[PDB]
Amino acid sequence: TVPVALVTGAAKRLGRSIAEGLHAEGYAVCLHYHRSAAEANALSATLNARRPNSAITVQADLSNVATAPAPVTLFTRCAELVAACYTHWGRCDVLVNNASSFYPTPLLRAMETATADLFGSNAIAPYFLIKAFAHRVAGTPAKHRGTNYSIINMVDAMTNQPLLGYTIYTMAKGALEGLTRSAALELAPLQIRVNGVGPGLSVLVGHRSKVPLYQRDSSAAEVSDVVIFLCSSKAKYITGTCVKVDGGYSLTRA
Amino acid sequence: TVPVALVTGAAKRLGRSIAEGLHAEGYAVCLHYHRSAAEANALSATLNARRPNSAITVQADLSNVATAPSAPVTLFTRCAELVAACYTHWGRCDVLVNNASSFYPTPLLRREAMETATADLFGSNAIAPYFLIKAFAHRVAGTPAKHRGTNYSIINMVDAMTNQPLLGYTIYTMAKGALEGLTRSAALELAPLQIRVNGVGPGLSVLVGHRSKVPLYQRDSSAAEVSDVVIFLCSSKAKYITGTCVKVDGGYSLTRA
Amino acid sequence: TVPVALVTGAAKRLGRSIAEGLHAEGYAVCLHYHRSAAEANALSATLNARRPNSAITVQADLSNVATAPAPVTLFTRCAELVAACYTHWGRCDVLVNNASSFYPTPLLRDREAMETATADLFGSNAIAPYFLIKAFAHRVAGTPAKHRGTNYSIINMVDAMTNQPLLGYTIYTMAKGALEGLTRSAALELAPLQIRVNGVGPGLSVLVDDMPPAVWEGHRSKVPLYQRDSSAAEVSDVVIFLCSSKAKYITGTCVKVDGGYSLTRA
Amino acid sequence: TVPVALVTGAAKRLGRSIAEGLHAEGYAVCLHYHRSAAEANALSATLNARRPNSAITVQADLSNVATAPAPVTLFTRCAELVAACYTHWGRCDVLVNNASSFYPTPLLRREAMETATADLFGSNAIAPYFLIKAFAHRVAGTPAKHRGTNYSIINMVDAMTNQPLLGYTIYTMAKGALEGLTRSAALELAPLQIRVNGVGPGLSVLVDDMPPAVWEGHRSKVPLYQRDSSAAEVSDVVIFLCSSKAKYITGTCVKVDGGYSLTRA
Ligand SMILES: NC(=O)C1=CN([C@@H]2O[C@H](COP(=O)(O)OP(=O)(O)OC[C@H]3O[C@@H](n4cnc5c(N)ncnc54)[C@H](OP(=O)(O)O)[C@@H]3O)[C@@H](O)[C@H]2O)C=CC1
Ligand SMILES: NC(=O)C1=CN([C@@H]2O[C@H](COP(=O)(O)OP(=O)(O)OC[C@H]3O[C@@H](n4cnc5c(N)ncnc54)[C@H](OP(=O)(O)O)[C@@H]3O)[C@@H](O)[C@H]2O)C=CC1
Ligand SMILES: NC(=O)C1=CN([C@@H]2O[C@H](COP(=O)(O)OP(=O)(O)OC[C@H]3O[C@@H](n4cnc5c(N)ncnc54)[C@H](OP(=O)(O)O)[C@@H]3O)[C@@H](O)[C@H]2O)C=CC1
Ligand SMILES: NC(=O)C1=CN([C@@H]2O[C@H](COP(=O)(O)OP(=O)(O)OC[C@H]3O[C@@H](n4cnc5c(N)ncnc54)[C@H](OP(=O)(O)O)[C@@H]3O)[C@@H](O)[C@H]2O)C=CC1
Ligand SMILES: O=C1C[C@H](c2ccc(O)c(O)c2)Oc2ccc(O)cc21
Ligand SMILES: O=C1C[C@H](c2ccc(O)c(O)c2)Oc2ccc(O)cc21
Ligand SMILES: O=C1C[C@H](c2ccc(O)c(O)c2)Oc2ccc(O)cc21
Ligand SMILES: O=C1C[C@H](c2ccc(O)c(O)c2)Oc2ccc(O)cc21
Repeated sequence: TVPVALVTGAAKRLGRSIAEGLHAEGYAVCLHYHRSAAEANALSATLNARRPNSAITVQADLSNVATAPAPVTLFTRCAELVAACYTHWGRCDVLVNNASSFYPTPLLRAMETATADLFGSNAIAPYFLIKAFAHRVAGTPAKHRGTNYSIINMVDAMTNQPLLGYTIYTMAKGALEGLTRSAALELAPLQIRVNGVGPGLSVLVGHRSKVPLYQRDSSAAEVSDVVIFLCSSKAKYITGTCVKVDGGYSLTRA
Repeated sequence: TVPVALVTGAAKRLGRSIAEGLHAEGYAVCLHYHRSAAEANALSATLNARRPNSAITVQADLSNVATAPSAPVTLFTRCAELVAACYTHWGRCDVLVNNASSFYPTPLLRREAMETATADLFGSNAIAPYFLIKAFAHRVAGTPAKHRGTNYSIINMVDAMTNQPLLGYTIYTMAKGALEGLTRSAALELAPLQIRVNGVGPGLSVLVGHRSKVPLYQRDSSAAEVSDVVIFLCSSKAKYITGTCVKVDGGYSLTRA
Repeated sequence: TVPVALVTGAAKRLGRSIAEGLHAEGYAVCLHYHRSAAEANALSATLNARRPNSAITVQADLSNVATAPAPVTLFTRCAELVAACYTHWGRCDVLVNNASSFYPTPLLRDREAMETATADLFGSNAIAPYFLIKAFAHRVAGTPAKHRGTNYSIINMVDAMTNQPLLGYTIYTMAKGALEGLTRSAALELAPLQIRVNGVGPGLSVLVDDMPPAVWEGHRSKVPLYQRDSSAAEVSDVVIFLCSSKAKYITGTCVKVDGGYSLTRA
Repeated sequence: TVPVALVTGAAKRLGRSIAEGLHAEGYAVCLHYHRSAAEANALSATLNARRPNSAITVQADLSNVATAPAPVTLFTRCAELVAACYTHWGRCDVLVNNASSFYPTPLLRREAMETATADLFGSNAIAPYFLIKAFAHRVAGTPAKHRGTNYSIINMVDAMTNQPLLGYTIYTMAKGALEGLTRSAALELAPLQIRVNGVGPGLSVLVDDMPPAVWEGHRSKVPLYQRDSSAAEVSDVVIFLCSSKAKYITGTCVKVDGGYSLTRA
């Protein structure tokens, strides 16, 4: 029988690679997107042409704001993301919190949008998603649960060496790290594993020559393959961990 | 000549110990409070009686919500206003201690309650500290270099034990994680203005069971056992220290179940 | 043509499981052992049965002491372990530093004990891996570039729980700390040769039941995920993954395999 | 009556400043040295002039080798360093493991080999272990009514060893070991109220023997102050962790690095 993965920010780049890698392992994939509707749908078309009934796409803004229909809260929109898996395939085995906004929030020379957007997508939405994922599992009768529940948070290998001017983003990745550890401890009784993967420089649009390994940013596969392994039954003893995929970049000093 | 400290959640417990310790070094202290008006004002009375015009108190809800006034007033404005209060009253703000921290369960395993918890926990512990630091920094940057103080220090109160999370406290644990990130990012970016940014993480302090589990002394800390560390990190002897965290937990993070 | 793995302490438990997992991927394996000669030979028969000439065994004390021949240093014993791979199969692609001694060295209450403990605990957990990495790297550097393999990888078996020290095990915990510094230092310095160096740190894995059963049950019950120790495979599969081409951007890291044990507090 | 501090590598640089700082708080100081006899002796002269019988000097090689006789072990040499405090003043309250060897051991290219491992691992990790063990033994053997009331051990570790200096593998491993000792000793020695902490400099009193451009180069990399630290900028932190105000702190490391560890290449 066929497991289901929910992948946020799945339309392009690492999220796409993650969805493709999970698809190749036999997963049906729910492809979340925000603005990249055409890329999400083209992705879904490729994958459904490969195996019918193996991809859907769902839209949501994961910023921490109310949207239009009572206003719709982020919590609700997160619970509905997970509900789309259960509605279409009756299960949700893997969650990958990949979607992320990333832009400067300088301390030294509006703010309310940056805060909602950078914290929502990077931290608050992952928490609501993990909470909805777990409620669904706890509400499944023990005999009917899957046997390999796995949540991956995409964190950042370099946030201990902060990028100058990216405070809110760096704070939100730090919160997402605390989510990995607290969610791994609390959800262990349900056998839901929760882990982090931290890219260094991946698929850049010249820090890249500073990467000790190969002196380049990584490909998308070089990160997504790690995510796929941590979701595999071979990784069943791994929880509350964080795997850097950074080519040694976090080893460098100015 | 007299430096000024702003201490959030200053009315009781570690915040009061911190404001007392800074006061003892000669600081004037702005005592921020939320609901503890009576406790804050009693503290300010004591300090003012000891040294006239050495304490004020200022009220603010550091939850990430709008509050009642034109338009409603955002967290950002209330945070700027706290820093402004020190500049208004005393012409300076040398030290900021981000101590205010709302703490209660947010279980993942079983909502008006969760919008509230998110705003309150993610606010007091992480978002308000960010806007406070930004307002602190704006001020210094806007002060002519010749008139700047010589010892700017920001202290974030974090948690020695959040790498070993307390079961059921996810949002609070996330918010302390964000606050650790703020310490390292602000330390790097504010270094050109010589503004130092460090963390102090208590383990168990002034508990109101696990106390027996602390390797050193088998008890929680007193308030001064934490606040003395804060005061050291704000002293000129600590001027090469930035971007770092000091645990004050009597070895509790060393323990495994 | 067939890649080669050296696995120290490979006779039993996790080192055996590592050697088997690498053999299953198609590596030829040099199984190092110290006193478990019968177990190493047994395992070597099994692998050589699945696939002829794909396992050998080599004996070495990896304690930081000179042995009987002029006297033989630890360094020389480590260079010879790596040489054995090259002599027999013309290459060494993978090194797994797994061999480890582990016993109490209390700070609080014969100096023979104290002496030999330091040499044995540091040698096997830290100094031999240093020399082994040095020898592995000198060989790769000494290979004409055209003839180099395309996936060199060193795994160092660390401990997920050494930041929460086991009471009474100071020297062991210090040695594991040196071994984490070796991972980071060797990763940085060997990056130009495309040699990845990563850590795997098992928490409670194949716990020997050699005390009252309440103590074995009590230990296991503390692990958040499954309330048990791991199987050997649950660790060795991570080792295998990190040596595979799909891990080729991963270096200088440490993967904990601990069921969330390091998330706990007393 | 007067508390006693044992400082290793006390003769120059940070160890000298730690010794002076502790002395300035009223400590008697046992000044350990290996080659810098003239410096150690001058320091003891200064401290003894300031306060009679407040300093002594003791010489020991802290490399993990046996020395000139039956050979003397690094273990015995460390117990005797502790015993000198007890023989002269009857106590030892503070131990600062400051002595340190630091030089390349490249992975990529005879008695230079074996001597490097012994010297780098000895000074930075194994001698700190035997010193802590001796220090602990002496406290456990003291009747509780005669115990000091503020025992503190400080290990000098390195803020930057997680971003390893290229070519310095043995050194970086030795400091990793010493961080392990901080955490395991703090756990084990907590029942005797002996606190065990680390202080990690980044770039402190950077030595002058390179071209000025290269010296200014290194310094300019530190976010805070674009300079290396003074010796007192590190030693003040050491002294604060030894003070009774720090009595709830154990098993922790304090970085004194001007934010150098927050950088990336
Ligand atoms: N690539 C790199 O070098 C690094 C990546 N990372 C982390 O790895 C993960 C993936 O990286 P990468 O593939 O580069 O990610 P991208 O920066 O390409 O962003 C991923 C997706 O996030 C979605 N997203 C952004 N904001 C929101 C929002 N408010 N609501 C909903 N979705 C949103 C976007 O979806 P849409 O396009 O549909 O609008 C976007 O495609 C991220 O979590 C990132 O933080 C960390 C360090 C370095
Ligand atoms: N005590 C301990 O053992 C531990 C403490 N810590 C940290 O140390 C610091 C001090 O601890 P402790 O003294 O026990 O702190 P408290 O738990 O007593 O909290 C301090 C003050 O924070 C203020 N506060 C709470 N919510 C808000 C809000 N929404 N807006 C404004 N202010 C608010 C309250 O002010 P008022 O009373 O005026 O409403 C409260 O008095 C905190 O940052 C805490 O997280 C970390 C781990 C353990
Ligand atoms: N199992 C666990 O719970 C944990 C394991 N680890 C680490 O994982 C690795 C594997 O664990 P595990 O399988 O339990 O290991 P073991 O304790 O079973 O020991 C591994 C092997 O190391 C070899 N060894 C010991 N001392 C020496 C020496 N002086 N010279 C050469 N070889 C030596 C022994 O070989 P021989 O039998 O041939 O003498 C032994 O079989 C080790 O590095 C360990 O420290 C870390 C934390 C927990
Ligand atoms: N300065 C810096 O920027 C940094 C310093 N540190 C750490 O801080 C501490 C103090 O630093 P610093 O003042 O620079 O230290 P030094 O490099 O100046 O060394 C201090 C003393 O160690 C002694 N020593 C060296 N080898 C041996 C040995 N085999 N046995 C006995 N003693 C020995 C020497 O004593 P003698 O002269 O008497 O021979 C030397 O003066 C050290 O632990 C260092 O590792 C860490 C990172 C950066
Ligand atoms: O593509 C990037 C590079 C960008 C980056 C660029 C340069 C760096 O040195 C560095 O650490 C990170 O990091 C990201 C963080 C979030 C995200 O969604 C995308 C990226
Ligand atoms: O008083 C406490 C104890 C409480 C606590 C209690 C028990 C623990 O094991 C632990 O880690 C933490 O932590 C706090 C966190 C924030 C705060 O504002 C107050 C406290
Ligand atoms: O087999 C074990 C379990 C043992 C162990 C692991 C975790 C514990 O809490 C504990 O009490 C004991 O740790 C080891 C360390 C090194 C080693 O080579 C083997 C082991
Ligand atoms: O003097 C130094 C500076 C030196 C140093 C520190 C930071 C650097 O970037 C660098 O290149 C060199 O580190 C040391 C380590 C041990 C020691 O005993 C002394 C020193």
